[PDB]
Amino acid sequence: STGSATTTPIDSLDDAYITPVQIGTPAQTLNLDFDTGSSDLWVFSSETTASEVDGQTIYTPSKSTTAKLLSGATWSISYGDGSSSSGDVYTDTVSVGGLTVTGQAVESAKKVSSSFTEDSTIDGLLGLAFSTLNTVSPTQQKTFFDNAKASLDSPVFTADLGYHAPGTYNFGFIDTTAYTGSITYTAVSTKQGFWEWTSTGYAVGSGTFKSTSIDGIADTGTTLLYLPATVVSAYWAQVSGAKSSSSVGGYVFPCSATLPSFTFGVGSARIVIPGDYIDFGPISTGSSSCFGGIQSSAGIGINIFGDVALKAAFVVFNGATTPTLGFASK
Ligand SMILES: NCc1ccc(C(F)(F)F)cc1
Ligand SMILES: NCc1ccc(C(F)(F)F)cc1
Repeated sequence: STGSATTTPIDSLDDAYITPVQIGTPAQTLNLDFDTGSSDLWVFSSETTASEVDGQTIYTPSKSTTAKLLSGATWSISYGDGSSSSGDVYTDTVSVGGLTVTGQAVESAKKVSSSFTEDSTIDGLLGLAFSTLNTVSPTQQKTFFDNAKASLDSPVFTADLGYHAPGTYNFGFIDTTAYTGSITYTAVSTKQGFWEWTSTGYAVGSGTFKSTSIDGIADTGTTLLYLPATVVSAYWAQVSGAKSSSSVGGYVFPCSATLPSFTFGVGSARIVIPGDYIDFGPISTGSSSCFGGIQSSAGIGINIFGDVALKAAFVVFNGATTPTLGFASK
């Protein structure tokens, strides 16, 4: 079987992408943030503290004839940005673009951090990293992808995120009309539970390509591109007036500047991020200082190929027994 669903940016800056997901019987449709950097499927629900819900669509397990409470199970997650949520666990039927999994663990939020409350357009997250990172206790639960794997035509899913435009998540098949040229596959390490791979280098604008190994993770759940300080300094040095601002929390640049492209290596192939993808607009309304889409990973501890990088490519997440990542231009 296969599944295909349209994913849509939540705002004008592509800060995140939401994808409709059907949960329960009869279907309750929630718009979830597909996150290859985490492994929990959690949703706003009728159990969430009322003061922490502000416009989100909630999952109501008592109205689903297929929902079953997972006795004694709890979950608690903390994301790298400081966000967090926690609650109890149900099992229920979950469908993505025609692809149905029965008995999927649906984690019901009882408490969410402020960053989720203020994001009225995200009803929850659908984790697509490896199941070893799932936070359900005392019995760890499997991801949607892991549960669907055996029934998929091919054990893959693909991410085709749009620039200021809708895109597609496909499960079980590779749309050969969605990309140009060939797909270049590269090795994945699962030792940390992430889709972790090694980029072969980078170039700034039309500059020389620098061959250097950059270990990082492919994370649809992170907005920006987080790279080592040496790389990020080399990029912003080519932008007149750009500087690192401690008060803002990263590199900013004059909004009137034109940004150079950024190239990263995948084996012998090259993925080019257009300069416009790196512009994330004024730091505050009316400001002439703009926030950069490439930032340092020094404070994070890991390099993150977030949406800024992934939306420049067609990305294959190959969940075979030896997993690999595929990148193609589009
Ligand atoms: N998108 C989920 C996520 C959040 C944080 C991290 C970090 F920062 F710990 F690497 C990775 C993945
Ligand atoms: N990396 C996972 C993640 C995704 C979205 C959010 C936000 F923006 F909704 F708070 C936080 C953390």
